[PDB]
Amino acid sequence: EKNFVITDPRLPDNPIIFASDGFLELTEYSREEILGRNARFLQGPETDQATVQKIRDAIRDQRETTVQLINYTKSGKKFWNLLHLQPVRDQKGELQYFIGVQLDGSD
Ligand SMILES: Cc1cc2nc3c(=O)[nH]c(=O)nc-3n(C[C@H](O)[C@H](O)[C@H](O)COP(=O)(O)O)c2cc1C
Repeated sequence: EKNFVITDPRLPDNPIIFASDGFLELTEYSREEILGRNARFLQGPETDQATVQKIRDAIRDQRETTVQLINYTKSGKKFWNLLHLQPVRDQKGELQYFIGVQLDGSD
């Protein structure tokens, strides 16, 4: 899809190591602003904490998940993020990355 990030869970706090141009357009950030940061900076006042906890659980267990949650652009504008997370493993079965795809959400 057009909007995604790749994170490296083998580095402290699972930082974004790549952000697609679509993601940067969606969120209003630049590469320099967000590479090396955990994606949680997108959350804000109206983000449902139970949903965030369930994302944490999915990441802990390194499984695919799809959730919808409120995120914020750099200028503070809310959007509904239909987030799909996909673990990426090497040939030996070891986790290498997560891919997170931001789709158009609702509600
Ligand atoms: C590849 C990937 C992409 C993510 N994308 C988003 C995102 O777009 N929006 C968001 O609110 N959280 C996103 N997250 C989730 C946060 O990085 C974090 O896992 C979540 O806030 C739960 O962890 P925490 O309780 O430490 O914050 C993403 C996580 C991964 C691994």
